[PDB]
Amino acid sequence: KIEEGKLVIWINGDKGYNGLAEVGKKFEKDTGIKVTVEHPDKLEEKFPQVAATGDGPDIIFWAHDRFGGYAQSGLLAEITPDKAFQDKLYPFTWDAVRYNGKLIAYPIAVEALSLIYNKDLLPNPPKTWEEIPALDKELKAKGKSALMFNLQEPYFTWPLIAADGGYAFKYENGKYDIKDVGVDNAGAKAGLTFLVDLIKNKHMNADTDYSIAEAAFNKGETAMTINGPWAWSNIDTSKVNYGVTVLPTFKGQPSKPFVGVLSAGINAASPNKELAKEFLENYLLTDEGLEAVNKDKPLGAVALKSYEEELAKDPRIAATMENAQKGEIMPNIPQMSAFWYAVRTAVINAASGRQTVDEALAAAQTNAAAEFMSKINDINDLVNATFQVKKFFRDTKKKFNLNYEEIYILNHILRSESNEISSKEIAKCSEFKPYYLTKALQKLKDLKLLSKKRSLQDERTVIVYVTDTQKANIQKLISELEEYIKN
Amino acid sequence: KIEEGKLVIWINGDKGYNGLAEVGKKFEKDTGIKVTVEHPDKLEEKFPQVAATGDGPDIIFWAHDRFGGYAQSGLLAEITPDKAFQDKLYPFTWDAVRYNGKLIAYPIAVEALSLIYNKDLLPNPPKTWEEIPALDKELKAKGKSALMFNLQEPYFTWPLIAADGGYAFKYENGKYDIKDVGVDNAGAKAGLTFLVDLIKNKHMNADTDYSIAEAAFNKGETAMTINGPWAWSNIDTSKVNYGVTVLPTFKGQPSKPFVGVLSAGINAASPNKELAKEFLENYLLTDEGLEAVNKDKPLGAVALKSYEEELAKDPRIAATMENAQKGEIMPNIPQMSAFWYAVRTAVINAASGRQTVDEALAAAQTNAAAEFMSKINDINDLVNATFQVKKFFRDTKKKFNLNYEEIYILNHILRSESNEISSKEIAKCSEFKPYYLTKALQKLKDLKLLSKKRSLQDERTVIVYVTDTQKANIQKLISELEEYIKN
Ligand SMILES: OC[C@H]1O[C@H](O)[C@H](O)[C@@H](O)[C@@H]1O
Ligand SMILES: OC[C@H]1O[C@H](O)[C@H](O)[C@@H](O)[C@@H]1O
Ligand SMILES: OC[C@H]1O[C@H](O)[C@H](O)[C@@H](O)[C@@H]1O
Ligand SMILES: OC[C@H]1O[C@H](O)[C@H](O)[C@@H](O)[C@@H]1O
Repeated sequence: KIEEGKLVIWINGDKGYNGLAEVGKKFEKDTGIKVTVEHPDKLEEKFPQVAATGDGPDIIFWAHDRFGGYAQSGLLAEITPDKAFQDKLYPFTWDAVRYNGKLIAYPIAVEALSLIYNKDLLPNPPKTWEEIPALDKELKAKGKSALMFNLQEPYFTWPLIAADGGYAFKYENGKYDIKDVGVDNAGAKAGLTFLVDLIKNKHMNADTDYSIAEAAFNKGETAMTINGPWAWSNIDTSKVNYGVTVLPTFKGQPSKPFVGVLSAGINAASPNKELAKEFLENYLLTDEGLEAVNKDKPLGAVALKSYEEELAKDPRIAATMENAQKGEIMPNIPQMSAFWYAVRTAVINAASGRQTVDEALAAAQTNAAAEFMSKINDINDLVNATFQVKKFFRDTKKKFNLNYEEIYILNHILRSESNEISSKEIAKCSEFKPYYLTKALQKLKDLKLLSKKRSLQDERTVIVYVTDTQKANIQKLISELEEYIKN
Repeated sequence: KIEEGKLVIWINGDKGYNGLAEVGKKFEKDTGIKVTVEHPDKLEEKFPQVAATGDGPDIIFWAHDRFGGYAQSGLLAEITPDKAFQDKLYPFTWDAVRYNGKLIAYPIAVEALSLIYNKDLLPNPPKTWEEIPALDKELKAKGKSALMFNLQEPYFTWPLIAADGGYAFKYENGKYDIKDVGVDNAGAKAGLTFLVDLIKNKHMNADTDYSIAEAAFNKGETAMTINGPWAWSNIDTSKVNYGVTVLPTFKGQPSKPFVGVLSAGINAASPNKELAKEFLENYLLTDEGLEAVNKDKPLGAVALKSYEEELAKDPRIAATMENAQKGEIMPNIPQMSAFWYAVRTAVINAASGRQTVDEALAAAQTNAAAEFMSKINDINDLVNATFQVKKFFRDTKKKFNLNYEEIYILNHILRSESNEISSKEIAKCSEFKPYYLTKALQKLKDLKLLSKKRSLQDERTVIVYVTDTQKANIQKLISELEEYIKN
């Protein structure tokens, strides 16, 4: 029940929701339809839950990295702006909101973690991470602290782990090899071990967090923090003489902050799509609209060309956009949430002292690439799960005589970047039986949708190939038999 | 990973955590083991999440109403204080922390919403709710507001809905009929409709909240608020001439504030149980310990007899304890969280204006009497689930040849209040096959743990009976084969 006739927006708490609300009112003024902004807590996780139910906001705002998995689940409506309109925005921002050839959300503003310091407490910010353990005892001297940033969310500690070779999922020919996870490499271990030690040497504690670090900096207690545009508002009225700049380099390399494109996705459930499209296209993505929000909180380097040729003047923005370039754009693929988790754990677990970086990261690597996030804790959850499963198949037995192994495959395929997979992949993943695996690939082959599958080269591992129109029919079928459980 | 050798406590933010921390230090002094208190935000919901994972605090503090569902899930350790000790506390407080014959948490202090007003702005508090819409325009006159209390959490608006016949789950022969939900009755509709209108007539707005109302009162802007002992601290330094008293009566009946027993449950996962038990029994539940915290924030009518014979002197306490009596003790049963939800929704939805009390409550009644569970949304969740299941059995095939149907039963039994169940129960619940159901009961019977099962009276709906030592072995087995799915 999304309730027609109005817009409900979900935007994160550290952002211009009051500003966006202004946009929403100008809309109501002209349109006549009301818009109400809300900043649920943890809307990124809450969205897929309530949105799977067919409820939730009409529009959800968040970094483009979550939208891949949303669109995947079917939570997001496909946006179809004409070419003229797309021209008002930077080609690379649409790219971030493009998933499997479709545009899933509107890009709003580019975000990158900048380095912010207190010029009255250090008119000269260090340009490296190694020349800091020292700068801490010098400022720890006059009763202060060198650095203080959020150590709870891996979005902040990633730049350091990334800098020297840490990476999400290897990238190459336009695709991401979700199997190739770079978080347990030398470069990754390096930056983390450093962060770990910065703590061991009482320079900063494992429990620092956004709230803590933000005050600590705005109240002069710390010489510098690590944050983005949205945080400038507070520092502004906290009227401190601060500067935004390049993230210190590690082992010589710059910090590679994952970059996020704050985008607005329209709920697939929503019954107000034409309205949301009109709000975002005609109202929000206009100079007024964007500045309206920028006033409340900094959007950073907006995606809207026109207005960005104003924000660009600002050295803060140019600083953001500089850090941006040095970092990589966040993948929008579904396996991202799994990535963020693996990392969150690893960091917290090793900064605390429960694990040695090696451990934290070896587990982290495994977790980041695991195909499944196990949702079963109690045997009651087991029973719960078993009941659900058992029910599912029995209901689809007649029509769709698709057994588990089969369903598993079609799914593994649909959630795949590649149009060609090997019996090895599908075998390593899923404790399957060579007997059923093969019988299953066959079972689907015999069906005009599994597309060709054919003897490996090396042999003993048949390659599974799926067309483009093939992968289109596997989708239409899943969406079809997915009605038997989606409720 | 709970980390042995220390205590981590989770207590709600509006309470004596600094005071509790003092207790924790006296402990560390004598013991040598450290204790760190923390007030996560929304620990009541966050606990079951992180605690299901096998992580979380060693000790969790909260109103006894949540503990039923915690113990249910298996999150809570069973506390076994000797009789002599139990004598130091009021028999009724142990009753609140007793679930299915076991003691799940230590009772700490009784809590009830009192009525607090500003004597300098009204030395005479109204004694009814009807004689208030008026008292608002008289104080709204000299630039003030009559009432201002939290309208977001249904814990505050319940007293009014309860007063005239609103009730959670009907109670009678010592049991709660979770099917009999009294929130859509006449008495319920009445009090809500009143609250609704108090807003319509611009006496108070639908968005008031703890924060807002608390300042509004402490800053003299409002003549009275609705709150409990923990809020007296702020009003104290806010040095206002306030008084704590009886909640105005509605339609003639007193306000029935759900009463909560702040209890301390020990995490079932925790590896420090003997220590937590020692902390709570030997340190926290002593006169010093309790007053240490009472200083920080008022506990209200403590459960510890000795110290309560001091607090009882205070007219505030006697006011609390008076309101308490007029209200009912909150049920500790699992269906409580579902209750709190249904109500939260209904209230907010109808106070806002989105729904007419009728609607809000009819939905609320339905919701309060529902069950909830990870239902699987995506076929990817299906695959996810199937993989988990399939794996589980294969791992327990050798050691524990317990098939699904069997596991299902032992679980249904363990999560049962009764020590006797009928083939009907286990049959209606679980689309089971009469063939397997029976074969399964048999399979377990043949095992020395399913206890007796024997021909019904009525039909051949065989009655399943489990000892007391029987239900103890079914538990030890589940905990045993439950290691195969831990994460
Ligand atoms: O906590 C990390 C998050 O911080 C802010 O919300 C950023 O806008 C968002 O892109 C990022 O994902
Ligand atoms: O640090 C973890 C977080 O980083 C960024 O905020 C991502 O946008 C978000 O998805 C993730 O949870
Ligand atoms: O908001 C409701 C809560 O208020 C206070 O924290 C009470 O101590 C607690 O018993 C209750 O659950
Ligand atoms: O209003 C809802 C809340 O009411 C009381 O405070 C309960 O103790 C708490 O568990 C519940 O969530």
